[PDB]
Amino acid sequence: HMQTQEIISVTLQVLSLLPPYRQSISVLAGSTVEDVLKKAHELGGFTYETQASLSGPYLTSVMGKAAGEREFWQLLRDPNTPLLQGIADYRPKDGETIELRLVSW
Repeated sequence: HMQTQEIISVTLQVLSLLPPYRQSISVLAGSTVEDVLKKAHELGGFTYETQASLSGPYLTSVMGKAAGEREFWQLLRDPNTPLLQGIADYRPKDGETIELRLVSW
């Protein structure tokens, strides 16, 4: 009995930093954003940190830049669409661009 999975490509981008980060990342369909970040780190040149919360992990640092007071790393889908899901819940689609943006409130 055969079994199959699709390999998709997700573009990960961070424009809140100089220099900006932008890379195409290959993962299996069904991977979460957190799986994309893990693969980006394995490829080299991407780092991040997460912390636990009652609703799952969330980003506290991206490419060495920690969110400060009244700031957080926001997850968006290109062009400018906030995703109201955590990194461990959102499952990107083939060809999607995922952006991490440091925002203050």
